Formats: sequence, C-alpha cells, structure tokens
Amino acid sequence: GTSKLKYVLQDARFFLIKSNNHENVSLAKAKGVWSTLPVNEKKLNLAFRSARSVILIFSVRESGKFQGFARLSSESHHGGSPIHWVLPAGMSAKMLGGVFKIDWICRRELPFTKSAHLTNPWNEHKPVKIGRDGQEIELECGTQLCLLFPPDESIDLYQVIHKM
Ligand SMILES: CNc1nc(F)nc2c1ncn2Cc1cccc(Cl)c1
Repeated sequence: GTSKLKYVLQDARFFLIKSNNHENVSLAKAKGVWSTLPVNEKKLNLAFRSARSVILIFSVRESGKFQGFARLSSESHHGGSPIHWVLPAGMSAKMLGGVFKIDWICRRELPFTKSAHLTNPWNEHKPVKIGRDGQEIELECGTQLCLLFPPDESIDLYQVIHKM
C-alpha cells in the first residue's frame, strides 16, 4: 500500500539532487549517505530543522531518469567514516566533506517521460526533471513525483516513521 508513504511525505520538503555519475548514487544506496557542495549543504541543514521530513530525489546526469528518493536522517557531519566518492572534474573531496545520513524510501528508477505532467513552481513551472543540483521542489509537485515511482517492496517505512 501507499498510506505510510503518504504519511512520510506529509508536509515534507523536497530537493532535487543531480549526480554527475552513477557510482556515487550506487554508493549512496549502499551506505545510506550523501554529500553535496557547500551551498546546498547549508540549504539542507536549514531544511532538516524546519520540516518533519526532508526528501532528496536523485537523478544521474544524462540518464533520463530519477534513481530513487530518500529522507534525511541527520544534518551534515564531518570526520566520520570516510566515503570514496568518484570525484568529477571540478570537484574535490573537501567540497564533498559534509556527510548526511539518509534512509532510502524508494531505490527504483522513474523515467523522465513519466513525470512530464509535473511542473515545479519554484523553478518557473518548468518540468520537474529540469533543475540544478539542490533545486527545491514545491510540496504538491514533490508529493506527486514521489508517488509516481514504482513501489519498493523491499523497504519498510515503519522505522522511518519513528524518526519523525
Ligand atoms: C556525492 N555528490 C555528488 N557526486 C556527483 F557525481 N555529482 C554531484 C554531487 N553533488 C552534486 N553534483 C553535481 C555537480 C555540481 C557542480 C559541479 C559538479 Cl562537477 C557536479
């Protein structure tokens, strides 16, 4: 069913995450962590304190798809267990130094062709697939986007709900 999912998304905030490579999204799915540039790191830490759930919706550049979505379970923290991100061209390990813990809600893909009817008011009502890394997605758009993903029957949202 989808009732617990809708409960988790209630009054959530949503942010688009754009990764330059698949390897880092695979690492994030394996380890439950994400790192972004300092400008977006500050936005996510503020959002984490402001909302019952902060949802990251992931898309690998040039893939034509979203690869899943996850809920922040912490603010960013430095110095914990390190992470071997595959660093793009203009990217240093100090830029990805802040590590957020995340709980995956859906690890399944959604092609951009399926979200063509959703536009994001916070990005000039462009299709929700359009946006830079860190772009916030308005509540109703983000809720409908997350509900379009195939159900991930491997995930039990009971433990996620308790963190709220
Ligand atoms: C583990 N975190 C990440 N991994 C990868 F691969 N791309 C990321 C990323 N966070 C953001 N981007 C997009 C981006 C923005 C500006 C400049 C570059 Cl070079 C890449």
